[PDB]
Formats: sequence, structure tokens, C-alpha cells
Amino acid sequence: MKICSIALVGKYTKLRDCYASVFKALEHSALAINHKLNLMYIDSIDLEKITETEDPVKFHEAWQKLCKADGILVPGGFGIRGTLGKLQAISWARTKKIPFLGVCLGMQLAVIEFARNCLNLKDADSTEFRPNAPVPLVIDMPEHNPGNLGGTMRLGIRRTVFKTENSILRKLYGDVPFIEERHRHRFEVNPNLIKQFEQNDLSFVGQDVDGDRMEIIELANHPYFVGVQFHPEFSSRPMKPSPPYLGLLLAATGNLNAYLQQGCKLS
Repeated sequence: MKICSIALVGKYTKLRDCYASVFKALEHSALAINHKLNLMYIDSIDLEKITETEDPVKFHEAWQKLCKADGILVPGGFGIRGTLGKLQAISWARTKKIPFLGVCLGMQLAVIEFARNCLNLKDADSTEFRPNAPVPLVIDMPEHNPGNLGGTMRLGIRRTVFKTENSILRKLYGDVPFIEERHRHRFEVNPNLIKQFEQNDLSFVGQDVDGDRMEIIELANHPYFVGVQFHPEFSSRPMKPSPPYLGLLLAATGNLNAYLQQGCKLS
């Protein structure tokens, strides 16, 4: 088979049990388009300047892996650790037009990266690990559901509704007006800052049922640059690969338009 190389920019330099569902979703997608998956694991701190100084061999190893990648994935995340590295990975994929998928934290970092470098909102940040942030672009937004005391994390299966008929993800999900996926997050794009994005290339193409939380992003003028707040891994299966992962492997291999034109068989 032809090989597809995908960089997973995360916490470790090898397969850990926290990425098992993620690996399985990529493999379903790979098999479904008759490619062998070569998943390169990159510890995101290695891509940072600090590592160039203290361990340049690791630094150049990380960047070589990132630069040979046909597709780049920033999955759901742990903490403040290696955030700058992930932003650099995202910057690379954006500017070099490499197929990109950001999941939960990876969507949020993608929003922040676009804000800093394409909207010139230089200090745009998440309040999660700096609550006194000047531009609070990503913020703590609990649900307040019936039968509970106080706010809670957005958890379990939820409906995401498409805001437009011109979304590549909508196509890949089989042209339905909404989807149901699993959530585990409390930080959201700040609604006070959404107006800033309207004349620019990053669009919010999916939202929760109430319309307060932006859940899917897509970058125009790029072959495939996608972020989702939910974890699409958890609904992937061999005969129905998770569309966002399928779209990444399709785009990484140069086969996306062909799949659209054959009628999205695997949706």
C-alpha cells in the first residue's frame, strides 16, 4: 500500500493508552482508503524554542517529523504543558497548507492561533491557565441544566447544529443538519469576540442547540483545516470511520474531492 504520514502533536513520543481511541479512528480512516497509517508521535514541548536551547537534537527530530507530515492532528489535551509547541504546529499547518484537525483543546488553540496571527489580537488567550488575560477569547462556560445545582461541564452526547450548507464536514457527515457526538469540555470561544472573525477566513460552521457555543471551525482557502470541540474518536468504527478523521486522511492523501464526487459512500 501507499503510506500516509500523520503527525500527532500531543504529550508523548509514542502510543499511550490515552490516545487509543484516536489511533483507532485514524486506522479506520486509513484502511478505508487503502493506505498504511504511519502515525508520528510528537511531544509538543520538543517543537518549542526552549528545547532548541537545551536539547537541539530532540528539537530537530520533532521538526523533521512535523515537516514530513502529510496531515497534522492536535488531539484533546492535558494542561498548560506544551501549549506553545502546539500553537507552532498549528501555525505550520495553517501557513504551509498541510491538512489539519484540532480536537477540543486543539480547536481552541486553533482559534487562538488565528486570532494572534491573522486578526492581530496579539494577547488572545484562554483564561483556563491565565484568568487575568487581557483578550479572553476562550473562557469558562458551564451548562446550567434542570435538576442540577450550579454549573457543570459540557458532558456526554450533545447535538451540534450546522450553521451553513457550505461546510466540508457537513458533506462528510452525509449532508445532515446536525450531528450527535460526545463532549468533555467547559471552555468555549467567547461570544463577545465572535464578531472579530466575520470578514476573515476562519468560520464557525457548527454550534450547540442554544447557539452560545461554537463547536466546529473551518478555514477557507486551505484544503482541510478543521477544529471540533467534541471527540469524534468515540463514534468511529471500521465501516463508518469518524468523518473528521476520514476527511483528514483523504485530504492528506490528495483524495478528498474524488470521495465527495463518488457520493460520500462511508458516511
